[PDB]
Amino acid sequence: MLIRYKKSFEKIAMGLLSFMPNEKDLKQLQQTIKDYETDTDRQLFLWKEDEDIVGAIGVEKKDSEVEIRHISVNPSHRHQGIGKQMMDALKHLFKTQVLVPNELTQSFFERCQGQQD
Ligand SMILES: CC(C)(COP(=O)(O)OP(=O)(O)OC[C@H]1O[C@@H](n2cnc3c(N)ncnc32)[C@H](O)[C@@H]1OP(=O)(O)O)[C@@H](O)C(=O)NCCC(=O)NCCS
Ligand code: NA
Repeated sequence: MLIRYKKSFEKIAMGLLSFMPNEKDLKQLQQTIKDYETDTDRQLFLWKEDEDIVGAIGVEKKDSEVEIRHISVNPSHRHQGIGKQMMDALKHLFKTQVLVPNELTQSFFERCQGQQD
């Protein structure tokens, strides 16, 4: 299930975001979360599997498009389709807009975009 980010989950959200190649230290991560909390165009979501929070997906709303800026799955919960599940849910949630990657999420985005349903 795709849930909205909440401050209760700041620790785990920072845990998951750290697996992104552009997030290399605690200060960078703290700034990213602050940016998600305070910029209205930037929205962070988390993925729940039963109780455990194991995925994070972060976007920027940009008129007709929604740009995926961060995507991460807890290493232990990878290779189970969660990463795609998250993007698919986000496509459903932002159905009025065009979902697009930035340079950092392009490769996994295209991999998923190339699949059959
Ligand atoms: C990308 C990521 C979110 C995928 O999570 P996942 O839950 O394993 O995704 P899915 O199960 O839907 O798909 C897994 C497949 O995606 C592909 N894939 C994984 N990482 C990829 C990447 N960086 N670029 C392109 N394709 C990728 C692989 O083919 C993989 O197949 P395998 O499981 O047989 O090796 C995860 O690897 C991750 O958290 N990476 C660290 C953060 C990151 O680099 N994000 C940017 C992605 S461009
Ligand atoms: Na925000």
